[PDB]
Amino acid sequence: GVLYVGSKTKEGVVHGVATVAEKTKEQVTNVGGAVVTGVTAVAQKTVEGAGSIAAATGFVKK
Amino acid sequence: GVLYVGSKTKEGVVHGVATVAEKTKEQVTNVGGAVVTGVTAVAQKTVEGAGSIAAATGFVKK
Amino acid sequence: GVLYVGSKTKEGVVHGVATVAEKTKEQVTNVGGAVVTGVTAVAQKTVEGAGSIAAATGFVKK
Amino acid sequence: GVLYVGSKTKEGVVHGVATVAEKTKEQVTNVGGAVVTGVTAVAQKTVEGAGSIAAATGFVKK
Amino acid sequence: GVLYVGSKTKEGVVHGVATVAEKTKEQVTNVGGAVVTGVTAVAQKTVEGAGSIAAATGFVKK
Amino acid sequence: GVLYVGSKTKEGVVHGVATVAEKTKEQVTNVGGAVVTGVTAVAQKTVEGAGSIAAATGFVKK
Repeated sequence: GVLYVGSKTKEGVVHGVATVAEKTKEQVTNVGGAVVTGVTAVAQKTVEGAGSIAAATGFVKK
Repeated sequence: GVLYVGSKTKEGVVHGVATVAEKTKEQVTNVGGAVVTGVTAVAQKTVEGAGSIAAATGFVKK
Repeated sequence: GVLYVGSKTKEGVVHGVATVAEKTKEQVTNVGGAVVTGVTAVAQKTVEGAGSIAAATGFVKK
Repeated sequence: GVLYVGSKTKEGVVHGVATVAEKTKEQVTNVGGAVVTGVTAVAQKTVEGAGSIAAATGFVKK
Repeated sequence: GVLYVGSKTKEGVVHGVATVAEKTKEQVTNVGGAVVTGVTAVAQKTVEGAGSIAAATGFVKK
Repeated sequence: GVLYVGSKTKEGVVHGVATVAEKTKEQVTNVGGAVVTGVTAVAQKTVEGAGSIAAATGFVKK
């Protein structure tokens, strides 16, 4: 298996994750896991096996 | 298996994930997993096996 | 198996995921999984095996 | 002469003058004079006498 | 002469003059004169007499 | 002559003059004169007499 990623760019602008909140009561932000951000973003074999990547969030209010 | 990704761009702008909220009570944001963002984004074999990638979110309100 | 992705662009603008909410009570946002965003986005063999990629969301209100 | 302006508003949004141009050769913009913009805009006796308010524009191309 | 301006607002947003240009050769912008912008904009007796308010623009190209 | 301006606001946002230019050859911006910008903008007797307020702009290209 051969993976060749040849990139040739010029004046690139990248915004990976942008969250905006305003005038709320409860604000819970959960960003993570395998978030890859770049100008040449490569992600090979993120999970290889019985492993697990999770970004769960819990909210309990009685 | 050969994967060749030849990219040649100029003045590129990329916005991966953008969330906007305003005038709410409860605001829960959950971004993650295998979010790949770029100008040349490549993702090969994200899950190879019995593994799992999850971005679940729970909201319980009595 | 050979996968050749030859891209040649100029002045490209990409918006992957954009959510907007306003004047709500409960706002739950769940973005994730294998979200690939770019100018040359390639995704080969996202799930290879018995694995699973999930972006579930739960909302319980009594 | 009595001029009574009683205003009672809530969450107002006003856009006075908005010009958009794209992919032209010559772009001349001329905004002015007595341009009044607000949430409670009042304009009394703009010209009182022999005076003059002008927003002229000239374009000569041989 | 009595001019009463009673304003009572809440969460107001005002944009007076907004110009946008893109991909042109010549770009001349001329904003001025008696441009009044606010949340409670009042303009009384802008010109009182033989005076003059001008926002002229000239463009000569041979 | 009585001019009463009673303003009572809350969380106000004002943008007086906003110009945007991109990818041009010649860019001439001329903003001025009697540009009044505020949350409670009042302009009384801008020109009283034989005077003059000008915001002219000249562009000569042979």
